[PDB]
Amino acid sequence: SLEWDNLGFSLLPWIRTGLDVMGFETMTPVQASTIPMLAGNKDVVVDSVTGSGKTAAFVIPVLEKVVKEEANTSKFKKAHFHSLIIAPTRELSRQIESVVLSFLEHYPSDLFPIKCQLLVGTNEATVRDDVSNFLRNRPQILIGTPGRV
RNA sequence: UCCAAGGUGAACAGCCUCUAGUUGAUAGAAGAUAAGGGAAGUCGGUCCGUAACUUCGGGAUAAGGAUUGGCUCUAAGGGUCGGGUAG
Repeated sequence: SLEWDNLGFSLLPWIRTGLDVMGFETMTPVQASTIPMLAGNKDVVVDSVTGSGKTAAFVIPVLEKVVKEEANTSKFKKAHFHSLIIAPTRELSRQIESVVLSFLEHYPSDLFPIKCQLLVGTNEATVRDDVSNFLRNRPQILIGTPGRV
């Protein structure tokens, strides 16, 4: 069908709003076959061509799992995180973080926020600055390259 | 019943010596080989000449007499400072 409305688990309204504002006009086969299972107690091994909605295909289930496991609540502890994302290069991880930020643009207010932090090797921030703002801001998503993470 | 040196042997062994003990035992004099035959007998016969190898650590980074510079991505690689022309 490739329609967002007739998916198995009825995606969250703000994720749907973000998708509609971004568009895509539909859901790709990768996003149609991965999102229902990656949020449904199944590990996922996905091979797909470049630029086929893969990034959103693994970003939407991440946010769904974050909301599902009550990660965006006062009960969540300090110095803890929920989800990790790893990429082999710094630019790819920064691009993934930009996609996540674009999705979280339409996150509603009046609720405990969901944030992300990028951990890449940079000359503008030591690892101790990363630890300091991780403690202060308390994100639930970490995105970075293997060395700095 | 206790203690127990060294060197050769380079096969327990045997041989020689260091420390330590002996000179004790009546005294003096004056098995091996074989020519020829070969059981005819009797009851009974380790060291000289080659070649490859070969021990311990530390080392990382393709080498180690030469002109050393040596892959892609990926935490850190001592600290600090410093940017023009005009009003």
